[PDB]
Amino acid sequence: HWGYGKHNGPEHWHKDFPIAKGERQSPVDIDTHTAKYDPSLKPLSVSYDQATSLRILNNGHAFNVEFDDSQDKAVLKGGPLDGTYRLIQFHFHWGSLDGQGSEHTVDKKKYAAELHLVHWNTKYGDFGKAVQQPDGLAVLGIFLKVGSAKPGLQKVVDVLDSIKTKGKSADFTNFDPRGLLPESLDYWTYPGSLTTPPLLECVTWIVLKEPISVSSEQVLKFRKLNFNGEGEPEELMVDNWRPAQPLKNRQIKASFK
Ligand SMILES: [Zn+2]
Repeated sequence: HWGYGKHNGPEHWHKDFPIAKGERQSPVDIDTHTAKYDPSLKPLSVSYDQATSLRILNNGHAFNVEFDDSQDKAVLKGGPLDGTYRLIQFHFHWGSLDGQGSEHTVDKKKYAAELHLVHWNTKYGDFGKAVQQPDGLAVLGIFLKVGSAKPGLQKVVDVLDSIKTKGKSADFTNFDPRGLLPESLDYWTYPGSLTTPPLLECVTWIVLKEPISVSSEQVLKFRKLNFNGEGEPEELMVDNWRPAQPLKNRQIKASFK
């Protein structure tokens, strides 16, 4: 019964998921004064022109926008990656207040939210086999700050009322994830983990330097979602982030000077 509440939050996850105290856990703090430029990194290739979104689901921890991943339609390549990684879903983590909500931090700065675009390595055939491999997933992480509205986010905002409670889903076709990207694709990269149970150490993280801006009204609608199911006492879906974990024997590399 893991979650983000008073008695089941991140500090308790290790009792059911001992890898929570592992060597390659995520998120981490990104220290911009020790991350080193790596000239061997190749430019990032984000290929989302043929993406096919299907559905949006409130899973009781966040909401997922799900894609058709049965063909190479929306893929991530280049950067630190070898091979081709297929987009399966995106989701967000956010706060109760604008000064918290991100999972990664930058020189200890917390952003209001963080977007995760989750991709799996096609050499492993399916997502469930990929998560068992150290190079199975690639997650593109994008910070959100509160300021101007993000036009490309509004179709997500407007469907949230239909998926207020745990277990609800809605059709969500023809959504273009390119409208969630910042101008620059400059990034930091390091090896890590899923940030929710089962916390598997299968992810190459690619965290963009440039945040996107969303409006106060857009974030306020995120904060009206519920962790609970229909007909249960209301528990607002806020503060669904894991804090920074020890870097241990890892280096964060920068794509940019
Ligand atoms: Zn996430």
